[PDB]
Amino acid sequence: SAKNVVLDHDGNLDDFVAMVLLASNTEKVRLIGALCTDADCFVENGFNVTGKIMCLMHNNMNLPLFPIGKSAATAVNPFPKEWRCLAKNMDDMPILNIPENVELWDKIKAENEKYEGQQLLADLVMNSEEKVTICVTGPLSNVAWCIDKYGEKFTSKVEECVIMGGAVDVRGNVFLPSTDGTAEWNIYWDPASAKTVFGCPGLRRIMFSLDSTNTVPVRSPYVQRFGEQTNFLLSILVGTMWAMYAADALTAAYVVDQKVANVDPVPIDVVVDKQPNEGATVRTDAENYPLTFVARNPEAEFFLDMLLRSARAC
Amino acid sequence: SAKNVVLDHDGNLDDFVAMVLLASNTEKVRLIGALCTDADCFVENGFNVTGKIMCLMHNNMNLPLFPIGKSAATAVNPFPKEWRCLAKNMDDMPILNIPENVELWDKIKAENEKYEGQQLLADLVMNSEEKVTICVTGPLSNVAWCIDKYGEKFTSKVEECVIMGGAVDVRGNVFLPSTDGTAEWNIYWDPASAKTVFGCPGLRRIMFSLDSTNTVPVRSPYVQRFGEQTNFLLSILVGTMWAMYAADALTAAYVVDQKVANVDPVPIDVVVDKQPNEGATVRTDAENYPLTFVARNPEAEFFLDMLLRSARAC
Ligand SMILES: Nc1nccc2c1ncn2[C@@H]1O[C@H](CO)[C@@H](O)[C@H]1O
Ligand SMILES: [Ca+2]
Ligand SMILES: [Ca+2]
Repeated sequence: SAKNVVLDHDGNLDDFVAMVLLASNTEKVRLIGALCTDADCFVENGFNVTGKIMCLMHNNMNLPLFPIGKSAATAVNPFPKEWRCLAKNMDDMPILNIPENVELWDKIKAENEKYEGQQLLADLVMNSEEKVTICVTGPLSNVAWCIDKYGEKFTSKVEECVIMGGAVDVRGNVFLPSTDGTAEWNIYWDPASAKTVFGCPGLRRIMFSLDSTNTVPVRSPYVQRFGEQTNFLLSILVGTMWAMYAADALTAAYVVDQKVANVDPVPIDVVVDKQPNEGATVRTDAENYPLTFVARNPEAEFFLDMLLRSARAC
Repeated sequence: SAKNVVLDHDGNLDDFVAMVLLASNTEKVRLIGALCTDADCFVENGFNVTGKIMCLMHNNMNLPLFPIGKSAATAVNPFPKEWRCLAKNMDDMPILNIPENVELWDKIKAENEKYEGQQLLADLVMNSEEKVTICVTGPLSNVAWCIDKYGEKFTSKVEECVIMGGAVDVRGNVFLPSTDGTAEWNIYWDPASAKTVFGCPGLRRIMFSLDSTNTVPVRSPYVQRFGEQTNFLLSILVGTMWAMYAADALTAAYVVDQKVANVDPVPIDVVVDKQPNEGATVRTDAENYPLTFVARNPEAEFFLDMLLRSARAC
């Protein structure tokens, strides 16, 4: 009885580890689509790696092909105009360039580049028979777009929106000359969109802010364990990426199984003014403000084992 | 018959690609040892990756084990601390952490740690029945040391030195506020040792400066071709290292087959004074100054095809 899931990411290492986690857990998750945003990665690269991972898996296990869209979303505050995306690097990974798999990608490529990510997310959620879980591991610009365009017609079709982003009771990670460091990148990239989502009633939001994601670090001894499963392509793929925080992986791990963490209802608002704390997710005492279920104290061992086992799907 | 060879590297990405070229070509090369310097890497990381690569190949293609030593050389001008981490990443790579290989490495790890790199190099060249070819892909600190300590007892046993470093008729790659950009990193790291090596009459030198290494770029299309050989452990290894220029690889290539490039005799001196051009390799007027054979116009295709084929050894 797998549930419909859509992955809304921005093509980074953990975004792809998160993709693998959703896709390899066929018993609990039916991945019906994915979209890429040109934030923490050049969309072109993020799009290609998404296709390459889907095909590698499609040809080795039970994984139906799904549509992949590039989002026309634009940044309000762009990521480090230096180093970020490793999507280009991954694009050259040998495990993702096996001829039979790239051949499939070349063949089904044209169909996908015809979609516009934002509209695709809307159509996958709204045309679905059963509800869909949106796993957002990049900015919230796309979920807000759908909300602003289709309102309740869109949200009522959402099972729940599992989000990686924010910093509630801990410091953020956006450290620029104009920021005080209380905000987190995914939110800071487009504060306005984040406000729309976090303030939209009728939408169940699971929030994986830095409060929870900072508790699951990437440690060498764990990563080395993938060397024990080199007979599985996914172990070579995941081990390699991590050899290079597991925020997005944790977020996707929850969609796979709730036991990853307990949630705590908190009224979340977003700072949109052009101040040092722009993009910070704060608490609001506004009367009956929609509550967001903030993830806390993640079962780290449960997650790490989930990932190790999942990398054995193929 | 194959020739004796020792690899003197500093554990960066192309140093390891070079090691794979040398070790895999058993018919031409008999790798009798390697040392790792704490230059463009943190020696301990480069140490282990060397052992992991050695053991992976030993258990999969009959590559005789050999001693690996840690050079005690210390920098004159340290490398950018942002580059020296590559070895760390490689140490966690799935393909280098297979159990049977790590078990072997862990058994022979202590003994190799007993060696001092420099002394090891001197002892391997001096105690060899046949002459030895030294492939230097990191600073020249170790060769300079052996020359100072044992003079001709050492250099007389050296078939030739194939070195990656310097910049003769082109600009260097060392750009700091206090430099003029004419020096290359391997020399800048330790100019004095470099001057000793280049000025030593009694030593045969093959120099792959930037003049030749800049003419052979390693592009994405090429790298992706290792995706056609994921059934070979080394193709996964090499293609992966790059996904994360190949000056060092060209140098090892020459050692495998000299058809890689033609050479030109040039009398090379090294600027050791703390000047804007410190570490620059310059032509000198000194009469009877020893000649160095500078690589010219390397054979691009030949090299690429050599590496692609060599990545199929196991
Ligand atoms: N980005 C970079 N620029 C210059 C040299 C670099 C480099 N990354 C690694 N190197 C090292 O420096 C030498 C070439 O200058 C090589 O031995 C190589 O291992
Ligand atoms: Ca992300
Ligand atoms: Ca090097």
